[PDB]
Amino acid sequence: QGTILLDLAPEDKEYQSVEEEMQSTIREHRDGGNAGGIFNRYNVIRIQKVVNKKLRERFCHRQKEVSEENHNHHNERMLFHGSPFINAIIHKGFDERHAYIGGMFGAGIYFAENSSKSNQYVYGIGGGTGCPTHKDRSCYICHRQMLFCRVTLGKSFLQFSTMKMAHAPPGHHSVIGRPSVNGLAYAEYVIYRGEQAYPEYLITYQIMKPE
Ligand SMILES: O=C(CCc1nc2ccccc2c(=O)[nH]1)Nc1ccc(-c2nnc(-c3ccccc3)o2)cc1
Ligand SMILES: [Zn+2]
Repeated sequence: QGTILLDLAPEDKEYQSVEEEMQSTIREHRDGGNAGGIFNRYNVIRIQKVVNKKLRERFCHRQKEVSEENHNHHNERMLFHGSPFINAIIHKGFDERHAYIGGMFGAGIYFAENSSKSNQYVYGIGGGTGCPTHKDRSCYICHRQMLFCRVTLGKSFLQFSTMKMAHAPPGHHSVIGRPSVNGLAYAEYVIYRGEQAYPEYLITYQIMKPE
């Protein structure tokens, strides 16, 4: 078999937990919404738990390698990811060959702890041309998708400034861009190996027009 998508009932704590994590990390972006659209609340249409035997094996297999190199601590973490490649990701997993080379920290796979940051990328860099059907970045109609993943960070190379890497720095397994006055408002997590992230949950949703 391949990937199985398990519907989480909205009355379930698991579903409830994901949503609150998603709804609760919304924030104002210095962009003004141009990228991800104006809203301060989402409408969750549904959340499905991605199940894939092979994807799990590679992630887990990679998980203990990082542990070997990080004092038996893989330092896992739940983070959001958004891009126009979600449907491929939940079937084939994260593949760094499709990593974003224009990234702040190099050709890696980017995650955020603020659902609103990943939302800016759902339709492409800087929001691209908005939704496929209406070509609107702030569309309140079309259904969007972002992931809430398990991310194996291992030993993270902490950095403030832009520095494009192809791979994690020696002895490290990830890069954490930290907030800087003339820099990042908020932190972003980067990995250079796809199998160090599992696309746990697939959230289908809509941003909501203000009140
Ligand atoms: O990470 C990015 C850039 C967009 C992005 N940037 C951020 C920057 C700071 C904080 C959070 C984010 C973020 O959520 N997304 N894009 C991206 C695009 C595709 C991938 C990908 N991984 N596997 C595939 C794949 C696999 C099989 C077939 C086709 C594609 O694509 C990974 C990352
Ligand atoms: Zn639309």
